[PDB]
Amino acid sequence: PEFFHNMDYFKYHNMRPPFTYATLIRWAILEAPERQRTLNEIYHWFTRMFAYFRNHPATWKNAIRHNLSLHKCFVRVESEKGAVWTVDEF
DNA sequence: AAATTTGTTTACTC
DNA sequence: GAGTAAACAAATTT
Repeated sequence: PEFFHNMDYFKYHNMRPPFTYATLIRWAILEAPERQRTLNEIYHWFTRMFAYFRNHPATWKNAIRHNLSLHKCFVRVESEKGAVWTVDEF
C-alpha cells in the first residue's frame, strides 16, 4: 500500500511516496546546486531517493516524461552539455 | 541509418 | 487535477 504513518525521508522500505510526480520532480530540480538537471539525473535521483521506484522503471519513467511536458512550471533549456530541465517558481 | 532515448499530446478513470 | 497507459513524433547516440 502507501506510507503507514508520518515517517520522513526513509527511502529504504519499498513504500509509495505520498507525493505527486509534479512535486517530486520540482524537488529533484531544486536539489541540484545550479537548479537544473538532465532527465537522466532525474531518473538517478528518483531511484536513489526511493526504494519503491527501483522495481518497475518503465511505469514511472513514462510518468516523469508526461508530467514534465504537461505542466507549464517545467521548462526545457538547452545547455552546452545538452538539454536540461528547470522550474518556474511563478 | 538504426536505434534509442527524450519531448508532446490525447484519452480514460477515479 | 493525478496517475496510467499509449500512440506518435523529435532530438539524440550507437
